[PDB]
Amino acid sequence: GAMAPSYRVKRMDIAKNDEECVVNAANPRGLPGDGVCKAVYKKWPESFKNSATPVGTAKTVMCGTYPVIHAVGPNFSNYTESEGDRELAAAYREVAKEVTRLGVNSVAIPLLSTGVYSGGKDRLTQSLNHLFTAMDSTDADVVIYCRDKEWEKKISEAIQMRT
Ligand SMILES: CC1=NN(c2ccccc2)C(=O)C1
Ligand SMILES: [Cl-]
Ligand SMILES: [Cl-]
Repeated sequence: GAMAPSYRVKRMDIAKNDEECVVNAANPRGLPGDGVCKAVYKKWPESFKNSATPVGTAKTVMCGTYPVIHAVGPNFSNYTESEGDRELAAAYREVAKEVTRLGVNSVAIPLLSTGVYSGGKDRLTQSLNHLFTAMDSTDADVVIYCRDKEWEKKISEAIQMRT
């Protein structure tokens, strides 16, 4: 574990992370996809060998020795708010089991089911709170990646408000 496990947020491409593993915002089919998934595909394409996995699950594939945890959040265009909420919580719980299993001291993570899978709604608080519920029991350093200046500020405020 990390000596003093922490949460941090950075506004930059998760493909440039400084952590021991990365969480992909994957599609269920293991396709290159869009947004974070496409950035992950360019940096670690070898990790998309047999990465297909159902909604609400995570599947780790090694790129060399670097673990890529493919986490499948729901696309809120297809799910009810209720069922989508359940699957989004579940995907983060599966990320926490994989981070623990791998024995990493740090993990790079995006906010699942924001952007293209958001169903046109602001889900920063919903996705971040499910991330916290899953990762709070882990002792890895968690570095949350985002691309929007206002989301960076709101994620930073949410981390500090619990400290
Ligand atoms: C920046 C981001 N804005 N959003 C977003 C999406 C729909 C409505 C409002 C906000 C994201 O998912 C990431
Ligand atoms: Cl960047
Ligand atoms: Cl963002």
